[PDB]
Amino acid sequence: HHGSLEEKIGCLLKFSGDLDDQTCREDLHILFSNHGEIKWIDFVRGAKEGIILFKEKAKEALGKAKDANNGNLQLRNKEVTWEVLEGEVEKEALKKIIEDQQESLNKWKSKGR
Repeated sequence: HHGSLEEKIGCLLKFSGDLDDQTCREDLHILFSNHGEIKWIDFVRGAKEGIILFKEKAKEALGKAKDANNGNLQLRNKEVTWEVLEGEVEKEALKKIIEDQQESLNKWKSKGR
């Protein structure tokens, strides 16, 4: 056989711990470059952590960059540690991340299509 079809996607990772309030996503998103760039970050006001899906794979850039040292990646290089959730928990956040960005971008047309 030699073939994998189990179907297990997970391009979103989350981090929790010391979180900053002024830092910006542009600064941390650039740090994950050269090893998985960030595609989007969803943080809830008053939350204790945050999730970030990458353009190539959060589990890849997060577990790869998270592994670069101890195995837990910190956010902003000294703030929150991120770890990929499970198929059930990783997906629950993946869907919420889409609904959050869909409302942040908004659409102006009403023409149809």
